[PDB]
Amino acid sequence: KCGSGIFITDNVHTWTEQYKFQPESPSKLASAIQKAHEEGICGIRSVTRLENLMWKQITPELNHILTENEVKLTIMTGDIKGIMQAGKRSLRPQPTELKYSWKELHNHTFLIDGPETAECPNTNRAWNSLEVEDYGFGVFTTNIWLKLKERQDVFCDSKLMSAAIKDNRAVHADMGYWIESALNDTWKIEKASFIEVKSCHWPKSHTLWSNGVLESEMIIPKNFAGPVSQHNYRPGYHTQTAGPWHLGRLEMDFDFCEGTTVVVTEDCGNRGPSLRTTTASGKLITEWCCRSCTLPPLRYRGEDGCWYGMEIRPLK
Amino acid sequence: KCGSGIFITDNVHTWTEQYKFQPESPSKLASAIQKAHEEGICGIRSVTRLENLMWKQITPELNHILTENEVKLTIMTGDIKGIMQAGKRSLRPQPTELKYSWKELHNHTFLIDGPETAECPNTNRAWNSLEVEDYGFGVFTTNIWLKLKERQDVFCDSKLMSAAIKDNRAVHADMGYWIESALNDTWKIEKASFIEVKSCHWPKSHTLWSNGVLESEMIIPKNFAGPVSQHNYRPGYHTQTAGPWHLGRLEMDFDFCEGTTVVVTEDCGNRGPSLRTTTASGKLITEWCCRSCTLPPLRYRGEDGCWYGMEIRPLK
Amino acid sequence: KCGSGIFITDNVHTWTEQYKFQPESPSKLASAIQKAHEEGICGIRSVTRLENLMWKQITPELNHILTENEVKLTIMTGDIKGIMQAGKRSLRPQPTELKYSWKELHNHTFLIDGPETAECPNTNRAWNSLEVEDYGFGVFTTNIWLKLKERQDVFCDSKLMSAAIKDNRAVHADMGYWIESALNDTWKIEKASFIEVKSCHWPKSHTLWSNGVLESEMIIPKNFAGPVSQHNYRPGYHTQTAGPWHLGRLEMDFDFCEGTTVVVTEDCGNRGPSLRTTTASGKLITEWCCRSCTLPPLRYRGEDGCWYGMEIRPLK
Amino acid sequence: KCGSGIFITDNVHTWTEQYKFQPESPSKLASAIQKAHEEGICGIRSVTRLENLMWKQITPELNHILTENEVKLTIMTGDIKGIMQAGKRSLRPQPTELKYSWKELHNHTFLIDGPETAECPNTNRAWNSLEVEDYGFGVFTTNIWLKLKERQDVFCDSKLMSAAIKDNRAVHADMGYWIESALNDTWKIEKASFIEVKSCHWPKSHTLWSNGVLESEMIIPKNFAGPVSQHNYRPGYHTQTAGPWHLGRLEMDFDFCEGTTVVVTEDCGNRGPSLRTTTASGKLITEWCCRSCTLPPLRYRGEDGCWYGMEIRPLK
Repeated sequence: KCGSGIFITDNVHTWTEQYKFQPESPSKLASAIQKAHEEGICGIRSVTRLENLMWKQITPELNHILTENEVKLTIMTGDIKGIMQAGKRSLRPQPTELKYSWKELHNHTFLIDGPETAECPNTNRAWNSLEVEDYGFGVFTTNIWLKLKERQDVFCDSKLMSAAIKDNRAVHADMGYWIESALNDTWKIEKASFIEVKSCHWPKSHTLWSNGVLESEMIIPKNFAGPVSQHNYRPGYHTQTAGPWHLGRLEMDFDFCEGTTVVVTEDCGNRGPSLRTTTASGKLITEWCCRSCTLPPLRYRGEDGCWYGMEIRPLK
Repeated sequence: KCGSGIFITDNVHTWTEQYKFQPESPSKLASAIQKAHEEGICGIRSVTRLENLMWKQITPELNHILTENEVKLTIMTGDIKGIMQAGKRSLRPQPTELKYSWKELHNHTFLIDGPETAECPNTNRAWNSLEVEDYGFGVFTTNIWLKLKERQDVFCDSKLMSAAIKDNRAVHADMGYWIESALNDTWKIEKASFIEVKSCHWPKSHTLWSNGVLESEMIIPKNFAGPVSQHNYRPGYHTQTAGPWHLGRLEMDFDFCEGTTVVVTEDCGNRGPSLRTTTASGKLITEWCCRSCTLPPLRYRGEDGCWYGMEIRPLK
Repeated sequence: KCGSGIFITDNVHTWTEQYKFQPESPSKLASAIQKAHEEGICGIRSVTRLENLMWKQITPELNHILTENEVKLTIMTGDIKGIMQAGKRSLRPQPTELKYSWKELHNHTFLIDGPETAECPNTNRAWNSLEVEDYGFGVFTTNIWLKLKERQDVFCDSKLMSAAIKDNRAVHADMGYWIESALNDTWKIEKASFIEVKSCHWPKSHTLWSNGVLESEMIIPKNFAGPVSQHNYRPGYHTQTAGPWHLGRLEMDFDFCEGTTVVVTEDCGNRGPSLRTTTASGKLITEWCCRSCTLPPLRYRGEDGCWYGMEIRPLK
Repeated sequence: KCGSGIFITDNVHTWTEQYKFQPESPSKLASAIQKAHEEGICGIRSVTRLENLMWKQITPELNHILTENEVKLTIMTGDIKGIMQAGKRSLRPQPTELKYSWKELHNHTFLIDGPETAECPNTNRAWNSLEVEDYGFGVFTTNIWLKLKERQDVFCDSKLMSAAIKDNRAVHADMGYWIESALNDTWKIEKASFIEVKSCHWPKSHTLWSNGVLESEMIIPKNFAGPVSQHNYRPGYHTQTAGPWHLGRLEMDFDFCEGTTVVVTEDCGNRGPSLRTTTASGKLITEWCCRSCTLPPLRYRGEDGCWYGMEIRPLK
């Protein structure tokens, strides 16, 4: 009989850990580092948080398994501090290697993601090189996956992504971002969950209404993977370039923060970098104004106090 | 604790019946027809199949409940024959009415959807007037719903619609259309299920990659609600303007029809209207050629035999 | 990484049509009838509604394709009228056949489902013989499926079934039955959807709390596939043996029917067969009493008016 | 229109963290401990892992906020080491309290879950006292929840549970347990995921086929929350009472561990406590026998090497 048919559900993959990358075995990757090191590369800064974990998970192996190939170097991991900036280089295969598939530290230093930007510039660090392909299938081990990007690219991973819309709401999904929008009378952004900030450009292939979108009228800037959509719009708002992105995990919501309220005026100044966490004396500013805002204003919530959108400045 | 969170599944609403529209009670609707009839309107042709059913489900009521308001007219329903064309008019509130909320046929004739295009032109028939709003909630009775469109519009319903994508496939969903696309190496259309053909324009708010889309490089023409997307692309193809849309229920697939095969050549002519159901003698044409096609070609499947895309013509 | 994992959703398969059974091709089935006819079998009465449709869908073929095997007989289908009773016989393979896989009506009559119980007794009709196995996979055509039951059995089909529970509610699912229960303070039945009534016994392998269940304390009797569960319990209630099961499609709900109310008393009589659709004069009985009931009482809703549970009788 | 309807999906809640219990505010709970302490109670050992985390998450508050009520004591948290045994007492409200809703350590010791069984016996520790009710709704903060159990009970929490079955497989779900069974020809257990081991009895309200189940023919013993079901059966097997439950996180699978194979014989001895992780010399035993087993045998997998079921013993 018939029958159309119809299926598919999405998504069930928020805040998971994750992630490893062996396989792909460090054989090809380590040989790439050796051939990259002689090319003058110095550091690696990850494009995703789990990528930084995968380096940290496998780094002691490359500390010695690379030395098993009579080549000497040292690699040390670091920590995560938002924003997770972008490197200006990448490494490519080069699939030829001379080593054994499963068969330190006096030499020069090859950096790994760490708060040491003053040591080596981002212009001398590879970025967004290794990524799925292949897949995440199928026993939660990925996968064998994490193939090398043949072509230099700025877009994020195209595999672990999602976007959907059903009659009241549209969401954009990846490992970290959970931008969500709703429809009261006009489609507009409602809430979003941020757990990191990646500088990779959001890919058009997983957006909605990607027509006539103004880069200056967004909510989340494109440079921090802001989806090109009308769902990134909101009346009386503009891009949050100077927002508190340096914080690690964030939250998007239209509301009033605790003990504070905002009055719509016109004497209030123009946009400016966010504030309110915290006052030097530990106090707060109960007064708040915004010129072209729209109540409820944008509050910033995370592993900290409160911040407000750049349209919101204190009266005094 | 936290918590993101994450939910939502879609979709579960293919080939359902459906559909009624009372409530909204025929009180306001019937009074609108009475005020529309004195405005020179003659016919109604539905924008969706279920709308035609709703007329057929409620038509005997307006045959007499309208006469209870000392106004006389006659309305007769018809049948469905693809394509379900579009009327060039609409009716609008006008919310003032003088009748009773629940408290023929000698006069002039007000037409209803039926195969009688030679009687009254489509330019004298209302179209795409009544639609949800409000909703479908919540006991499968809609809803109270089916409010009047204040503004004349060409886009289809924005409520009962859906679209999604998850790491391998993207689909566009409504009551009837089930356009689906996949990713082997480049994103392209794979299959689609057609059960009617509505002339309402597909709205951009539920599409994907709606940038740089060429109206001449689609698969499904925009005039028959072809989503503006790269997922409507396919290499070596163009728009199916002259396809066998007159058939009621269709099927999109890249394959070879039974007992036939296609050889890629260059002497084969250019595109032309589809064929192969059936030969005047009941035979078939085993030979097939296409100039700029790409195997497997486009076959048309439905409540009939086989048809091929316009790029596919017989050698002889 | 890890990873548990976790998936599965259920269900999306209510009120679907469905259903065909070719394949399995009528080759083996028809030969079985021919060998069954010489065994003295006379009638066929389906165990599911869709089975009756499958007979009706394929019956003209066996009217003549059986005659192609130089054996003559006649078969006529009928209609569906609740309840869909059970036959006391069945047909079994016997896989040997002498005919062609795809290569009337003067002789005796082999009855099929029809309101002709006075003609041939149910004790001379086969029942619950053909069923899935194999499956419903995978293009909505089943399947090839509908294999013969090697062993005589009374339980319903074990393939197309479902049951689940998640923190507030438990449901039992098949093609037609949608028994549902909830938890306010003690687990109890809340609502159920009936679209047919099959006499096959509900299988224990898809129930819940199948311990210490009293056959006299159910809501839906076992003989009409009442799941053996505590979720079939309700305080102050018993089995609905004499309910209005003769109606085709039903509805289970705890509420008051329109224009009527029930007062809890003790002078009211004991249980008795249901009523209230309709009064001989077309009226209703606004007064209602029940001895050991519990408000809200059980109302019967369907393609008819209202009926009440046997615990509910009029005061006069 | 109609409409049945049909919905519900399950589950999406594996390996989450979780969990906090404020609210309910420690006001009532702390006063309960103070009144419990004068009743001779000594320690607390949690029934779930997240409960132990909840104690660890809130313990410093009760270290001092209890002292704010001019009563002095000390509470020290510990660690988790399987199995998470059961205490023989509980604490009950007693809702009367004299303190302030949000307005150490010289005194006696009130113990908390930790590897100190030699200090205070489990017979002098409360267990399975606090649990949801109320709910987990609705911002991932629960909830306000964690109400006191009015009645002493041995069953686990009834709220955060799940069980389902759909045409090929049945699963039992809670925070940690993911017992799963399938159907090849007879229903039998296939795989299960264990991340803790709780001594609370599995509740019958969320099982399947809870009839005629023999406590000696299960796979997972009832004392460690083994669902009473036929899905806990397996031919040629019995209960895993003496299994390696002392390990924290486990895995159920029918397979052969790496580098080892099992031969079915009869000279092999009877059942015995599991082994094979590891040999005193770090070796393995490639030879394996089992009297009444059935290939593939039961392997134990987790944060360790391999173990085999009690039916499997070495030949030598």
